[PDB]
This record gives sequence, C-alpha cells and structure tokens, in this order.
Amino acid sequence: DTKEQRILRYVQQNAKPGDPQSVLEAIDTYCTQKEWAMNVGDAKGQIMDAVIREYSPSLVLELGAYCGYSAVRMARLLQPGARLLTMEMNPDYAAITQQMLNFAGLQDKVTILNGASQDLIPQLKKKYDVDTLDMVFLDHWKDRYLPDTLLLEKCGLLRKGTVLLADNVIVPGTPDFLAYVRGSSSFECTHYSSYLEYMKVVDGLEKAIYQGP
Ligand SMILES: CNc1ncnc2c1ncn2[C@@H]1O[C@H](/C=C/CNC(=O)c2cc(-c3ccc(F)cc3)cc(O)c2O)[C@H](F)[C@H]1O
Ligand SMILES: [Cl-]
Ligand SMILES: [Cl-]
Ligand SMILES: [Cl-]
Ligand SMILES: [Mg+2]
Repeated sequence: DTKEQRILRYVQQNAKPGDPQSVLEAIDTYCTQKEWAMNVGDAKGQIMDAVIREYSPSLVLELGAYCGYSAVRMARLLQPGARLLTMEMNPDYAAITQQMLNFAGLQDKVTILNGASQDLIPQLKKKYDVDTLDMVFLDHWKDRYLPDTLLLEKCGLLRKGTVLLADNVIVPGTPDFLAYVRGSSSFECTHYSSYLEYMKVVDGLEKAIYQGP
C-alpha cells in the first residue's frame, strides 16, 4: 500500500473515535517514529491553532488536504455552524482525508472537494453557494499559491479582512507568492517563524490579510 494508507490505519487504532486530538497525536507519532510525511505538523500546527482562535472564521477554504491533518486541526476549533471546504486533487488522498475526518467525528463541519483548485475555485459561488471567504489556508503545490491567490481575487471570493495563511514559505518556499504579498498594498503581512514538520529545519507561515482593491 501507500504511506498515506499506512498513516490512516494508525489513527483508527491509536486515537479515540470522535476525538480529534487523539487523531492529531497519532499522526504526529507515526510521522516522528515511523515515516515522515508532509502534514503541517505540531510546531506550525500550534501557530495555526492560535490564528484560527484569534480570527474566528465562519468559512475557511483549504487548498491541498493531503491526509486531512490540517483539516482536523482547523475543523476542531471552528465554532458551531462554521465550515471548512478543502480541495484535494488526488482522489486517493481525498478519500483518505474524508475517512480521517469521519474517524475524528468532524464530517459535518467539512466538505472535501476532489478536484483541482483552479477548476473548483470558479465554481464556489454558484455551485457551493459561497459569498466570500473568511480565511484561506494554502498548502498545495508551492508554485500555485500565487496563481490561486490571484484567481480567488478575480472570482470575488476575498473580502476586506480575509485572512490568507500560507504554509512552507521558507521550505520548500514559495518565492513569487511571498514577494507578491509583501510588496502589495492590498495585503498586510505577518511572518511566523517555526519549524518544518517533524524536523529541526526552520520553516514558517505567512499571514496575509486582504485589504480590498
Ligand atoms: C494545484 N491545485 C491543487 N488543487 C487541489 N489539490 C492540490 C493542488 N495541488 C496540489 N494538491 C494537493 O495538495 C497536496 C500537495 C501539497 C504539496 N506540498 C508540498 O510539496 C510540501 C512539501 C514539503 C517538503 C519539505 C521538505 C522536503 F525535503 C520535502 C518536502 C513540506 C510541506 O509542508 C509541503 O506542504 C496533495 F499532495 C496534492 O494532491
Ligand atoms: Cl496537513
Ligand atoms: Cl454544527
Ligand atoms: Cl512538528
Ligand atoms: Mg505544507
């Protein structure tokens, strides 16, 4: 099987069904003791948690679910009624993510969309009845952070105060995105230095708050 399949099994057998914390802990243990994987991890995850709690978003979009670790992290902190949409183009990973969220008991708060962001973003308003997003978590292919930020704006999905939170702005890095938001009067940016998941390597999150056109 695959590393991602190996990870979901561990959670099912080492976490409490319906207990998101036990799920996060099982994934962190597996990835530290057995096989590394590109989950956001606990170090950056704690920063994400602090951001989510601060802004209290009603509707969050995640680009790139992978195995559902960040989706579990965020969804567990959403207020009743608030929702997460997560886009994952790899059908195998989308299915792992859905099962991870089911196991955690978070399925009513999350919609996992199996498709590519560039195809799904233009459908959010008409098909998924979205007005604007309160927060966007970017964690998909690094060269797509900037194209998708520009597409979100084109599609009218950002409002004054929409929070963009971007993983991996140091490693692997997203140089065009980072230069763009830091240079744009339409974003107010903050850098949160941290560490690459499961590694003693510096990484960071960038928060970029949209200011309008
Ligand atoms: C392009 N549109 C997409 N739409 C929907 N789902 C997508 C889309 N594009 C990808 N996906 C989906 O988003 C995910 C991909 C995430 C990519 N992430 C990384 O590469 C990444 C890499 C490292 C890393 C660091 C050090 C090192 F030595 C090796 C690797 C660390 C990280 O935290 C990462 O996030 C998923 F796999 C893919 O199907
Ligand atoms: Cl993740
Ligand atoms: Cl609810
Ligand atoms: Cl970590
Ligand atoms: Mg990442």
